[PDB]
Amino acid sequence: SGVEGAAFQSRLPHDRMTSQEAACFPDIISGPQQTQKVFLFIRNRTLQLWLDNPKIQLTFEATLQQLEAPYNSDTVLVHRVHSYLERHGLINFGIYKRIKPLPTKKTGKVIIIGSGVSGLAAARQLQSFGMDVTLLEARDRVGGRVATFRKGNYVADLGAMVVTGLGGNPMAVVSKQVNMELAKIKQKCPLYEANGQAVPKEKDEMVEQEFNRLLEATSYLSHQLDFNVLNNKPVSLGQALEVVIQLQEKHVKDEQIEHWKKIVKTQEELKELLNKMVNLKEKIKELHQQYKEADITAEFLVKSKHRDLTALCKEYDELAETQGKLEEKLQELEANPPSDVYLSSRDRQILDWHFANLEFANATPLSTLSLKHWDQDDDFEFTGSHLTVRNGYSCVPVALAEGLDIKLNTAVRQVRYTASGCEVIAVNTRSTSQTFIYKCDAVLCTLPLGVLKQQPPAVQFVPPLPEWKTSAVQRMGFGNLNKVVLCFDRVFWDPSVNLFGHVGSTTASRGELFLFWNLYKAPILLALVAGEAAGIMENISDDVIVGRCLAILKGIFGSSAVPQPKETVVSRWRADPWARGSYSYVAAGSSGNDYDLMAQPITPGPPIPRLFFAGEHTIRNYPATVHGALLSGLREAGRIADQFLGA
Ligand SMILES: [C]C1=C([C])[C]=C2C(=[C]1)N([C][C]([O])[C]([O])[C]([O])[C]OP([O])(=O)OP([O])(=O)O[C][C]1O[C](N3[C]=NC4=C3N=[C]N=C4[N])[C]([O])[C]1[O])C1=NC(=O)[N]C(=O)C1=N2[C]([C][C]=O)C1=C(O[C]C2=[C]C(F)=N[C]=[C]2)C(F)=[C]C(F)=[C]1
Repeated sequence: SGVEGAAFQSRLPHDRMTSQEAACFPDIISGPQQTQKVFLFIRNRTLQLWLDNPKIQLTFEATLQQLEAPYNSDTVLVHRVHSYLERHGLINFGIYKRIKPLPTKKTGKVIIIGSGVSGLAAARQLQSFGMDVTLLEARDRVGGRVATFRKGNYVADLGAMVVTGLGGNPMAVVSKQVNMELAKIKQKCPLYEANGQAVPKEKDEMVEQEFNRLLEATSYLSHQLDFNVLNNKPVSLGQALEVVIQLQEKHVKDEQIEHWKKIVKTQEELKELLNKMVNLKEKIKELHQQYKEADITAEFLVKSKHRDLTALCKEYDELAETQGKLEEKLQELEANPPSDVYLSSRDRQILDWHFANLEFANATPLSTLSLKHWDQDDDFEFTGSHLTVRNGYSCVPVALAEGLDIKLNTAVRQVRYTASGCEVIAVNTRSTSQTFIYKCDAVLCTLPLGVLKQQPPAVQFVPPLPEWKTSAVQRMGFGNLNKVVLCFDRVFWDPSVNLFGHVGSTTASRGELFLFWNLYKAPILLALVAGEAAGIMENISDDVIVGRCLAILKGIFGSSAVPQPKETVVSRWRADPWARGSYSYVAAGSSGNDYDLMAQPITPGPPIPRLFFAGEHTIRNYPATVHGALLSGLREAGRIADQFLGA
């Protein structure tokens, strides 16, 4: 349906109130059921009005005007609902034409550290709410881990790059607002072995299905058998994977042993049977000789010796009957061995390609992921096909930057917060002698987890953060992932495929240049560096790693088909001091609960909160994504406005 779709698109149950709404509307949950049903229709229709046209502000007045009778009659309730939705960023979020110009007199000073999607999203909210917002950003550009390279006619994303499904995705709104050109990804992804030979279809399918089987087995191990702690240590996904492969190898070795035992036993029966047939041939040779040597007892001696000869001959024909039914069992046993090994060497390399794919998705070696919780956010996937941004994902944060007070090249070094307000201290990255002091009522920290983990610290907190926050920082994973961008003057790959895989020769390096990505109709190739390779490869110069790319591609398509690239780019997210990695992951011994701890604001001791946190690492249900960063910015804007302007 139409207004039900709007609730789904807002990640809300269309037919019941959330706990959050129950808190804000206690008179509804405790009141008659009929009024609760009225509430839900107001909410859904208001969201639809916004979502049908997110390019302009949806005001209370326009909501009231577009509600049909009787709903346009309960003005107070309509306003309450509109107000709630607006405060939580469910309407009037992103970038839109304001009908009511911004209030000229402000209320509260908020410093936002970082101009990534989370910082920008919060800034636009807080500015809409009438506050004085200033973003301090260390880079010379906005977007943070959204980073688009442009040179000549080439455009390519170095950070985030995919919109996952649009159904339920707040980025769907931003797409309409900003005019992102989205393009569906074709799912076919051919694999090539390290010699450049294509992986045959059967091997591709066999290994992939086994990969799915192994992984489902780890999840059974974890969530049915409660095999989550071992020798006082939390189990990692990599560990469980090694265990389930070891058991398959054991099983293969068993069926091989059973089969060899059947072989040996049949050989032993043949040896025995032949020895017995031998002695019966000798016995018949003796009777056949005493049969030609032949009175009345003699005329009866021949009858008896023929009865004896042909009875031994019946014994012998029956034993050669068993001889045949046995060496017929032997022949098909030698012709039907069970698998010699679990995984051929080539099979293993291909399986390591799928593991690399998973290390790409989580940005970290599998041996670091929590077995129990690494995919705790699975249940929140959006519906619809994934897409890429043909005009470059930076268009989103660049559009969000319009009109904001943003100080670039301004690196926060220290954050002071007391019960009387806050001070943020920063240096000019082009002249680190120049120092700045920003007084404010509240600080929103969107510093990446990688920056928070940095030892010695990049940013100093005064007073230091509480143990519950720092130890959550300590526990959480922050992974890495890098790209080689290859710009050519001609397209030599299969234009109808967006993806193809290079199977690494060894397990340790399975993530090196394992995936080649294709951007729609454009002579660009992205090669991914995942897993253990991602951090190590940062120590390789651009020219050498490009050379390794070209060697792979020449192996796949032919040495003369691959020209020299016109432009190249290489991400080094770990070494980037403003990222110190790519995005969080649930490390073994962490859990979704640590993301909630990350989101919790700090209050100086006996009082009201001063220091707030947003960023992809603060949102339990959508971590490590652009939309999660966005949603987290909206969440904190709501929390801060609730604090400083009232619920
Ligand atoms: C890095 C990365 C990469 C490479 C990739 C990716 C990613 C990443 N992602 C994630 C995102 O991006 C995130 O989440 C966000 O971004 C976050 O945001 P925030 O939170 O806000 O943060 P930032 O941005 O960083 O911001 C912050 C700020 O701050 C600043 N600073 C620092 N320090 C300082 C400062 N200031 C001052 N002071 C001081 N001291 C900085 O600078 C900044 O600004 C993502 N996501 C999404 O959604 N998408 C995508 O795409 C992504 N990605 C990826 C990975 C994985 O896999 C993904 C994917 O894939 C896809 C692809 C890509 C490529 F490239 N190629 C191919 C393919 C998927 F599929 C999915 C997902 F989800 C993800």
